[PDB]
Amino acid sequence: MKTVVFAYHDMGCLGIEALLAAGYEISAIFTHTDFYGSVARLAAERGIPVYAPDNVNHPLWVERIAQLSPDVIFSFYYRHLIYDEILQLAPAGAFNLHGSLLPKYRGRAPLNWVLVNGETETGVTLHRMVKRADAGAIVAQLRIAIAPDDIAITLHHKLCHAARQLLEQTLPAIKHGNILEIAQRENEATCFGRRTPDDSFLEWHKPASVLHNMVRAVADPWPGAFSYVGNQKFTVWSSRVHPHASKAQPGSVISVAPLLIACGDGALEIVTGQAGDGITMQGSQLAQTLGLVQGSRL
Ligand SMILES: Nc1nc(=O)c2c([nH]1)NC[C@@H](CNc1ccc(C(=O)N[C@@H](CCC(=O)O)C(=O)O)cc1)N2C=O
Ligand SMILES: O=c1ccn([C@@H]2O[C@H](COP(=O)(O)O)[C@@H](O)[C@H]2O)c(=O)[nH]1
Repeated sequence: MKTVVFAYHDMGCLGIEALLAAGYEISAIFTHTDFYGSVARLAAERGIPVYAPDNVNHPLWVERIAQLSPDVIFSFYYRHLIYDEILQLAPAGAFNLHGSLLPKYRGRAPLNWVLVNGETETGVTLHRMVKRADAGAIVAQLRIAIAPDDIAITLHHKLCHAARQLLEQTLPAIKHGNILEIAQRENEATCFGRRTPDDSFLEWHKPASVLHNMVRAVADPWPGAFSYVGNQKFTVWSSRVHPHASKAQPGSVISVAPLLIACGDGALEIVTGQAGDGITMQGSQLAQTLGLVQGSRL
């Protein structure tokens, strides 16, 4: 079974590895220009031609892919929609690996959004690729738990592990044409967009648990959840929830050692953070750096 693969980052690398282990012949990999593994370096080491056009949806790339005669196409965290002109070239179709429990969390950054939203489970889905992103029939799915202390990077690794398992289990079935698919239930679908560093703003009126989830969702090496002291941005890199009710106004500094901020329900301890583009520091030092005192209002 011959394939053309669209791949990026760690999911891209493990998808390529899984295909090679399952005995697929990879004729070409399409990727993007740049902590993640490099699909291009993997392709190069494996002797596979690799290409990173900004937009693969060009007549000449369509023609080129056609000339490679793929049986099947895979996408493993390729970022750009691939037009029907390309997808229809492969007689056995096209499959994508998405990092959520479709039909929930279609779209961008499902790793981060499930954390933002306080989910206790997520998963990986392999589905047929169709014109609408993340919307085609499901062929395999694997559910995993999100632990209360998971952060983006730790959940990322768990999703990668799950993807490897799912692919190892499923790729042989595709190769042999055993491949039941079930349509997604559109009434159950949810979809999320690209996140910017700004979508990680901490709003202190929210429950401490919700703010904690935001901190986890974009913890290092993601860009971090943030607030301000006047013109001074600061990032909360790690936190802990103090569930006890405070009579303090949301955003009030309850204490500076440890740095504890009243929320809409409970309080949030800022365990580590940074002021602006300065270095990471413990919360008590951050408090001093920012000029906060007990009773300061954020
Ligand atoms: N045909 C096809 N189907 C897919 O499911 C699929 C591909 N291609 N290619 C790789 C990838 C692309 N996934 C996505 C996911 C979301 C958007 C999206 O919502 N785009 C918005 C907003 C701008 C943006 O985020 O790019 C839009 O209005 O198009 C696009 C592509 N993908 C499966 O992962
Ligand atoms: O919750 C998120 C998820 C991603 N990004 C940004 O989205 C881009 C895509 O990230 P990759 O998807 O991590 O490249 C990067 O600039 C990344 O920092 C955020 O700001 N917040």
